Amino acid sequence: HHHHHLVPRGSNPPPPETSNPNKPKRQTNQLQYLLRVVLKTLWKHQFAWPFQQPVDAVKLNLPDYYKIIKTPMDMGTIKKRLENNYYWNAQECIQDFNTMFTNCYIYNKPGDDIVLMAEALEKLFLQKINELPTE
Ligand SMILES: COc1ccc(Br)cc1S(=O)(=O)Nc1cc2c(cc1O)NC(=O)C(C)(C)O2
Repeated sequence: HHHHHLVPRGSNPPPPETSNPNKPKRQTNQLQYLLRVVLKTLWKHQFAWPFQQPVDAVKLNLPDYYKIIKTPMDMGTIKKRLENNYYWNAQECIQDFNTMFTNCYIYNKPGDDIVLMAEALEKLFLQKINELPTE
């Protein structure tokens, strides 16, 4: 038999939403800080690049990635959500960052370059979180 299962192919899943008209949203001091300070400082960091977009498992030849990671998250998505005022409070945005970092620690092994990157970005994240406005 001449069906060799070379098709259909893999794909990336649809990315997380960055808009949702029926989701409750607010602008708050803490969320403005999360954009202007937290996100924009991490974004410009030389370790940000693996985290600036939804994981392209096809390009990166990581065919197990979405088998293991069922709650993907990335800073491109977070940036767009903040630009679009998607969040109700700071907790929802912080949880997105925590998901991103946790995914990295699940998927990879301690000492991998990508884990060293996430650790540095997380350290910076936590330092900036400690100066969140308390008004
Ligand atoms: C061999 O690919 C590497 C090696 C080191 C680094 Br740093 C980055 C790459 S890659 O970007 O070409 N592939 C790659 C990217 C990864 C990961 C593993 C990779 O091989 N692990 C991850 O958690 C995500 C998806 C965020 O980033």
